[PDB]
Amino acid sequence: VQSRGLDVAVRNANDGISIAQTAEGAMNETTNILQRMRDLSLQSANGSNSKSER
Amino acid sequence: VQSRGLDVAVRNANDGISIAQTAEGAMNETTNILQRMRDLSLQSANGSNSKSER
Repeated sequence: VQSRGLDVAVRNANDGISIAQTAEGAMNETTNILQRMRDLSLQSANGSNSKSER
Repeated sequence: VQSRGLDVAVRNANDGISIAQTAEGAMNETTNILQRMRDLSLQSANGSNSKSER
């Protein structure tokens, strides 16, 4: 019983890794988008840009 | 009388071991079925599973 249990337990833990790894991957794109948004924001602050550019 | 009786007694005990042996064999499948139920249950507990899976 203990062994057969550890086997299903291993699979269950593997699913744990899958859910988390899927999320980390998505949050990678999230981080990238935010960084780009930051760049555009600093570009906007420059007094040179006119209202149309902002 | 004693000898003839002991023969009948031996037959009785053999048939007694028969009833017991049959029973033990059946309860063996019981243990196997219960063990699989445990595996399925621990598999359900894993948070990854969704209502459909459970």
